[PDB]
Amino acid sequence: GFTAGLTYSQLMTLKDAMLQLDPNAKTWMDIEGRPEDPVEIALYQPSSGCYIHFFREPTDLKQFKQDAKYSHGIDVTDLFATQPGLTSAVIDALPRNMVITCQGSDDIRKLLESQGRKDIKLIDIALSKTDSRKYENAVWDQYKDLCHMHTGVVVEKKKRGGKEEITPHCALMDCIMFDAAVSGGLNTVLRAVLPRDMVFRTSTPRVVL
Ligand SMILES: [Mn+2]
Ligand SMILES: [Zn+2]
Repeated sequence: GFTAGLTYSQLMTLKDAMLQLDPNAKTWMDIEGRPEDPVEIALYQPSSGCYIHFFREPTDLKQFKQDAKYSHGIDVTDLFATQPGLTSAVIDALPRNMVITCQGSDDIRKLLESQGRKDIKLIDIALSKTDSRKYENAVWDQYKDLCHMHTGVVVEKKKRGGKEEITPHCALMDCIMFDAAVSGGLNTVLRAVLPRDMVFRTSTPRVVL
C-alpha cells in the first residue's frame, strides 16, 4: 500500500507535474527496451509541446546489450543513477481512461497491462517503416539537445558485405517523428514535464564499504 522507490514529497512533486498534461489531448507514447524491462520511456502531447521523458536501469543486462547494439545505443553506465520506481509512479498518475497513440500498440499494451492500466485506450497508428521515419533526420536536427543518451554505435544485422551503422532509436524522438509523419510536417518549443533531478539521482562521492 505505497508507491515504491519515491518518498512522499517526490511523489507529490511528480503528481503535480503530471497535472500539466491535458487529459484529452493527443498523447503519443513510445519506449526503448522490451515492455517487461523498459529503459527509456517518453510521452508527448504535440498540442502543448509537453513531454515526459525518463530512464530505467534494466533487469536483464544480456538483453539490454543486444538492444544497445541493434536499437538504442544506450550505455548502461548512464542508467545507474536513474530513480527506482519512477516508471510505475508515472504510469499510475496517467489520467483514467486516457487515450494514448502509439506506433505498434503491442509493447505499450503489455507495459500498461503490467501496471494494471487496462483502462487506458490505445490507438495504433500503424505507419509503415518508411513512413514512420520520414522526419527522422529533421527531428534529430531540431531536437537532439533533448536527448544525449544514445552514445553507442548502432548497427544493422547483416548476412554479408560491410558494417552498416544506423541512427539510434530514442523513445522521445520516436514520438516527435511519428507525430510529424501523421501531421505531414515538423513545426519549429517543447516543454519537459519532469524535473531533471527526479529522473536522475544526483551522484556523490563515497568510501566503498
Ligand atoms: Mn522507439
Ligand atoms: Zn533518447
